[PDB]
Parts: sequence; C-alpha cells; structure tokens
Amino acid sequence: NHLGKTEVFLNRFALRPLNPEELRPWRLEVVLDPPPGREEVYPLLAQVARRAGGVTVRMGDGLASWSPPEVLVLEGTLARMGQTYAYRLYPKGRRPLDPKDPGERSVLSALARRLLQERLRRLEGVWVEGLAVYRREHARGPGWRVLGGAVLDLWVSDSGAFLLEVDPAYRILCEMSLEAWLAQGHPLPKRVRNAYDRRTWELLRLGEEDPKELPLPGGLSLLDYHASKGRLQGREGGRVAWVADPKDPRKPIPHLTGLLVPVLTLEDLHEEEGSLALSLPWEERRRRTREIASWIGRRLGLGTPEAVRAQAYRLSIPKLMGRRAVSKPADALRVGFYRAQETALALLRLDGAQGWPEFLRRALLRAFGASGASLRLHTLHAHPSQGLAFREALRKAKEEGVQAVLVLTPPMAWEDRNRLKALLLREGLPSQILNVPLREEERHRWENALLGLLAKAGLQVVALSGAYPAELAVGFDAGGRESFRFGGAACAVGGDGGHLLWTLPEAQAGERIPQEVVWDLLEETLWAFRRKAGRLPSRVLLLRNGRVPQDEFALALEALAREGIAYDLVSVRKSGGGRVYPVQGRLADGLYVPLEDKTFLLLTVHRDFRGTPRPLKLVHEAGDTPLEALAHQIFHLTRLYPASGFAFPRLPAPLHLADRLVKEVGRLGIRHLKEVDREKLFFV
DNA sequence: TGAGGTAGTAGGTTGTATAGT
RNA sequence: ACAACCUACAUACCUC
Ligand SMILES: [Mg+2]
Repeated sequence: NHLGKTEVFLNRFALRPLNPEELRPWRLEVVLDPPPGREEVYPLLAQVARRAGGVTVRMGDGLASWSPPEVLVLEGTLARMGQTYAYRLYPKGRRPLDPKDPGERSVLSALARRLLQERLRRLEGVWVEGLAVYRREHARGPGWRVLGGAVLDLWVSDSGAFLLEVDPAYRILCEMSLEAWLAQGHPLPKRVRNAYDRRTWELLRLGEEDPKELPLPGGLSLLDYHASKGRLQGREGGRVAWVADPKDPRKPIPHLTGLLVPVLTLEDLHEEEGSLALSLPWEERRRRTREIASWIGRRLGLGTPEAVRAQAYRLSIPKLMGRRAVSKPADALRVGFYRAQETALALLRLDGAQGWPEFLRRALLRAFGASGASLRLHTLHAHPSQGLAFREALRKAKEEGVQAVLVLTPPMAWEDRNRLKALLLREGLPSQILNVPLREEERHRWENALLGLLAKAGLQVVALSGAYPAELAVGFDAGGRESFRFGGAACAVGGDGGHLLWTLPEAQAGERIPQEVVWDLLEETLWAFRRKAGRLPSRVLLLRNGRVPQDEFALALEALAREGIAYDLVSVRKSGGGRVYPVQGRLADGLYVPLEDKTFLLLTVHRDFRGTPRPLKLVHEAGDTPLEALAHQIFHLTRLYPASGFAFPRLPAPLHLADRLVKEVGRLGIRHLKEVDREKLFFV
C-alpha cells in the first residue's frame, strides 16, 4: 500500500461473550383477541413487550424474555388505533438463539438494549432519557444547569459478544421563571415553555396590560383563568407576556411571565458562564468516551470494556486546479478560473442606491483578467415592484447575453426571497443574493457571493488534477419537502470533474426513487457526458444520500450492463459512522477506515478544532472497484464544490449539489426552469 | 440572503418486516 | 421502538 497506516479507536467497546442464560431466553406465545390485523401485528406485539414488563422483546409472532414468567403480566388489555384487544401469554418453553443468524441476534441485541435500559433506570443520581444517560452537573449559573452524560447502545456481536457504544452528550435545563429571568437583568429569550407542562411558544413581547383586567376570549381574567386551574399556588403570576404558537407566529396569545420558563440556547449561557461550549475537541471527547464506558462497565458486570480499534489510512491530498494550482475555490478569484468563457452579469440593486460597488466590479474584472476572458457588467434599471412591466426589463437583459444577476438588497423575508428568485428564473436568469449593509472588508461573504454568481452563470471555477476510475460521478438524493419528496441528481462530468451539472428533479411520494426515474436521471447524465467527450463513459460512480432502498437501482444497473458501462454504487450516510480517534498523533481529514467488506468510514473534513468531526459511513452496494479506490475518489470529489470558497463540504460535490438542488426546487417549485442551462448551478 | 461545520430543544417524516390461502 | 432523515429557533453560534 502506498498510503500511510494509522491506528484509530472507534467509540465502541467490546464486552464479555454472552452466557448460557442469555442465549436461551424464556420464549412465549401471544394470543390476541380480537386477533391482530396485518399492518398492526408487529406494532401491537411490541406494545405487549412493554406492557409485560421485564427484559422482554418481541420475537416473530411472540416475545423473548430475560425475565421469569413469574414477574410478567400474563393477562391484560391494550387499546390501539380504535380497537381494544386482550392478550394472553403462553410460555413456549425456552429455545436457544444463534448469534450468527442475522435476524436472531437482532433479538439478542434487542434484549441487550432492553437490559441496558432497565439497569440504568434503577440508578439513583442519573437522569435517563431513552438511551441517553446524564449523570453529572457540567456547568451552571443562576436558574440554569447543564448536565453531562452520553447516549449509549448495547448490542450483540455476530461472534456472541456484547458491544457498548458511547458518545458524550449534554442537556440544558432552565428552571427559573421568565419573570425572574428578566428581573435578574437577562435579555428576552426567543422561545419560552409552560411552567406546568411541555407546551412551548415563541415569545413575541411583554404586555402593558393587567392580568386581572385582560379579558380572556369568552369568560374571565387572564389571571383568573390560570388561577382556576390552580397554577398560582406556590407561584406568582407575573406580568403579561404575548406569545405565539410557533407553527403560525401571527395570532398573539395572552400569557403570564410568572408561568413561563425560558428555553435557553448555548449563547444565552456563553453570555453568563462565558467560554462554555457543548462541542468538544476530539481529544476531550475521546477522554470522556473512555471515562463513561468505564463508568458503565462498572455498573453492569459485562466485563471491562476494551476499546475496539481499527486500521486507518491517510488518503492522498487532492490537487485542486483553477487556472493554476489553487488550495481552496476562492483562490481561483485571484489566479483565474479553470475554464472561463465570455460572460455577462447584471446587477439589481434594491437599497435606495445605484450602480455596482466599485470593489465588486474590480474583483470581477481582476478575476476575468487572470483568466483571459471577457466580462460585460450590466445594470437592471427596473424594480420588482413595477409589477408585470418589470418582466420586460428582464427579458431585455437576457436578450443581451446576461447569464445571471447579482441582487444587492437589504435582508429579504423568506417569502420575498423566493418570490424574487422565481421571478428572475422565469426569464432563465439564475440569481445570487448579497445582503447590503456591505463593506469591502467583509471579504469572505462577498467573495462567496461572487463564487456563486459565477457558478450560476455557468463558469467552471475549479477542477481536479488526477486519475480516477470513474469518468462520470453522479449523486442521487430524495426530496426537499415534507409530505412528498423530489429525487434528483447532480453530476461531475469528466475524470477531472471538469464540468458540473444538474437534472430537473421529479416529484415523488416518499424516500424511494421510482426504479425508472433513477434510470431516467442517469441517462440524462450519460448524454451530458457524451456531448462533452464524444463518447460513452467507460465507468460511472453512483452515489446515494443515505440508505439505498431495496434494488431501486436494479433497473438502472442492468441498463448500464446492457450498454456495456461499468459501475460502482455507493451509499453515503451522514449518521451511523460513530466516531474515530487516532491512537497517536493528529487526525487530519483524508482518513479512510475499512470496517467489514463493502463498508468503511471516511473522515472527509476536519477544520473547526473546537468541535469533533463526524465520519461518513459508506457502503459498497454494487460493483467491484477496490474499497480504497472508491474512498480516494469520493474524498477528492469533496473538494470540487464551487460555491463554498473557504471550506470544503463533508459530502462529495455531486451529493452535496444534489442535496442543495432538491432543497431549492422544494422551495421554489419545479416551474420556470426550461430556459435555465443545466450547467448553470442556479441553486447554490 | 455566504458558507462550511458542531452542539442543543421542540416537534416532525419514510422504510422495514407483519396474512390470507 | 430499530434504521435513515426533515423543519423551526437559525442570516443564530463557531470558523475562514
Ligand atoms: Mg446560496
């Protein structure tokens, strides 16, 4: 291997191999009357394990248990969606289970997790929410405290051992009333909770009215209302607080500051305690992970936790190219772009002012200068508020070669931001917004806006230098909406990624992308590749955001086989990688950690040293390229994103683009894009 | 709307198996 | 519940 080896710890710990009594659980038969449904079988079975108590988990059509029947509720009744059933338990003996059997250890692990939860529940000082355990005050001030602990997990190996996973976690508690909060000179909190339950509101403002006068819609006093429900006992109804249901922060609602509790944010506490942060440097996290594991191991009698370690590899650093070698995409602004054509940009200024700020103009002129390309700056002399007549000014501008517009504006409300983007999109004019209290020293902001204005005009700002197996990299993502999704793709064409493009996403019902929409989108990207290279890709790299639904690529993969195109399919999850810590030395991004076959972690970005990185977990779902070669290419593709300028995304450019793309479309809609080139990244 | 990221609180989702015959 | 993920706070906070 030409890559440097390193050892790492995962945040997992190996514990004892299971004993006899743990492998052979009390089995049981479940007789539900009225007999269950079909979509309601498992859900009711599980609600029976919780209703039976003890270390019980469902197994097939019944349940397994690490508890004696003599402490199990064998006769009872639970009410599901409409129907009221009655259960009865029949001890079907005590059969042994098999750690190798995938779906059997699913039960063993299930029980392990249940064991862990009950042992924790009986501990005195600790607070336990699900699998998170908080055990120690970590910080505190007047009225608030932060508890420290860790979310945990206990599962069973294929090889019959217990596995403990630990990751440090914090909980912020505020226990003072809003009245007291404000009386001690603190600022208004954006959100606020009921003192008598969990209902939490957004806090609009304080009221000048009197509680005992504030007439409650249909009845009595603001105060008398609350008094009625006995909420003033051992409390003081304070002043009037106007709040709003966060789902529709319009209609204001009367409340008492004596009965609201602030919900605090890390910054409301960094104001008090100061220098208090909830993210950890990786070495502090590693230390605390080890401490916590040892703490629990000692309350658990499953052996001494032995931190599991893996072999990691430092991947080669990507050589990023502008017109000349660059180290981040913003440097292309100084050196020149990878490939700049003739381009024309327009300005729409929506403060009271007029004309291109000279420093932006010069920055642009310099950038095109270094690149040896022509630039023609235009200025829209029309206002969005001129209604339909505005459109004639936009059409005029596109009919003069304008490829994108810079919008100089005061901060716009989200509604108006979308309204405007859309409005310019109708005329095939992608837009970059730049907020207008703006000063030349605010450099990272306007230089990023510039990088975006250029991607939106179709310029390729950077490309890779290197040899990769795949000449086409395409990433697939689903949806930028709640009750339905989108599903689209973005594209790194050429082995250098010399071109980036997107494809119009297609509305769908859930996560799963219709088998044929997958192949459709893929075909779009192959035709893109063909008219750039005059030929078909010899090999493609296929990437999905998140899990890959069962054979949703099956149809697309056979079509590729038909056409004689080679391929790999990788699933890229943002969660589920846990943590990775060097045993010795620094940790730099570019970290590759093989796990099982067809799977590995990739530490793609490390940069904000006050926080701990979260590795991507990747699964090799189809194809037979060496894991390490996939890792190498994914990693480098990380560096290809044009619109970030000063920091690389954690995701490979195509998956990061696909994400951004389905989010934009879910926000703006699918209309107004017929006249927007697919090389113009309108959505960055 | 500058954009990369790690951390929280409060309130959400889809994908999975699940019979009958 | 397991698994993968969304939104609000948040143009927040940290970072360049
Ligand atoms: Mg943007």
